[PDB]
Amino acid sequence: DKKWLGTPIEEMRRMPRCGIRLPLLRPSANHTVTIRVDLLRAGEVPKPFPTHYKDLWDNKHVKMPCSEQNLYPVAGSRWELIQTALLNKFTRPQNLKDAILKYNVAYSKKWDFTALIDFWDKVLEEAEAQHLYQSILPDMVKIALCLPNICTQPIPLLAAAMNHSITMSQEQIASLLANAFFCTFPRRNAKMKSEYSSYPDINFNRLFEGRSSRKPEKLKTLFCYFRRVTAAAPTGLVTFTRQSLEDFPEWERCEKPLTRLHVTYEGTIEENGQGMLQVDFANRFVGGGVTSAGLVQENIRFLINPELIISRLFTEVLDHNECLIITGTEQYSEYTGYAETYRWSRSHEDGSERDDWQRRCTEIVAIDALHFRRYLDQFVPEKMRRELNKAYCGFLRPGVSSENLSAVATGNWGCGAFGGDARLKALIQILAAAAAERDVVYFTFGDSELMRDIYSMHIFLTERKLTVGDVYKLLLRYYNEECRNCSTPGPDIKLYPFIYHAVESC
Repeated sequence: DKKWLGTPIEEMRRMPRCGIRLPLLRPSANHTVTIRVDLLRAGEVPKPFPTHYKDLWDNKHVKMPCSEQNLYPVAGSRWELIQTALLNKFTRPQNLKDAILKYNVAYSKKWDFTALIDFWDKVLEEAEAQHLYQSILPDMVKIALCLPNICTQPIPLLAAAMNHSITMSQEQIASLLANAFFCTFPRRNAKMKSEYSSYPDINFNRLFEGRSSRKPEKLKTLFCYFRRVTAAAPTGLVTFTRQSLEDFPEWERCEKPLTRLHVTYEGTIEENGQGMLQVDFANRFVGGGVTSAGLVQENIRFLINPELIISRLFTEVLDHNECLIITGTEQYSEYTGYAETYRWSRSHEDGSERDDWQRRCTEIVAIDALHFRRYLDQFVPEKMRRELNKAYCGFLRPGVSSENLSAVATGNWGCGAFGGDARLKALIQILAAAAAERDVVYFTFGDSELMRDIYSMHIFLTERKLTVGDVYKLLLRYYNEECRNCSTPGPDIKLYPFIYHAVESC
């Protein structure tokens, strides 16, 4: 054999059709909106609000490159220097390197551009290089330099413990990402910062370093985006929401029953999870190595939907009780392979419907698992509860009734780069989803035996009417009986065999 098991996928809930009616979009104390809501119309470019640039340069907002406070000790205006640097014609990759370093002189002997030079000179055909330097690069300069007329409203930092949303236009995101490419964001570079030390990288300089054979594929993927958004302005909106919860379940006491499961070894979250809450297997610094050498699940998703990358501008490192929810990002590329075999394949025409706020009906949640370096570490109760609460915060929507919640589209979260056990993490996600009253659609990414094993456990537990609490207590017993007093790397028997025996024996 079977390709999928459990509840047919046609029976699972999907957006927009399962959705609450959206309230009117408006700015408020916990929702920043950077466009004119009164003028938002389908197929029209949104108008920035306010009409003229307003600057804040403080510890609660993004420091914009176009700020009059963005100065260089010669005090000269760094925005003026940026403009003079980028409005030269490029015909050779050294021209672009020298331009970026004019306003980054402190890094002129630290940043490496080898991958940019190789991409331009040694990967691209002559016609492709000419298209890059005659069309794509100068169009990117012009949208970057229009920043003060496009991003007129200060952008607040989504700082630790904030429950806050920012809704901005795709056009505004494109201007900001072109600045990131040209490495213009101030105060976001020094390795010995206090300021932004708790925020991810945003400037793209690590994309230009070294000789990995995957750098040209990352660059192709990004230039597909940049070519598209500079050739024709995108018309929709994107919302970024930080969610930080205070109250978590007492898991042992939870009387909720398990919800429905569809599990399959074919397909992916991004192709087969249309209208479902899509999980991003995050680093606590959202996007992880997307701007450097990373190229597994999250990093690939951030390349093919590049509007995700701008979350790194304003999103502080996630604490154990937090997630980031992004609604409306558009898919611009397709890919083949994975990690060391990843290739850009072609431009993607996103056919997702838009909602009443002109957002693509695509909802992604970044939740970072723990990175385990010893197998048995993950069965410690404190660490199981940490994973349960993280997944719960990712899945829960306070205020929303369960019949208006789509299924979760997820898979082997924390079980590749982060070293977790997929049979344990799958059960953890099933318990968290049950506590949030959502069904689960689980992609095992080619592993047919894991598909069979998750299905078998789920239907065993469901047919015996075990609650979330009953299951969580079984996990505590596995730790006590097989892990705590263990003094070899691996326990004597595996989680699922333990569970079947414990239940069938009683």
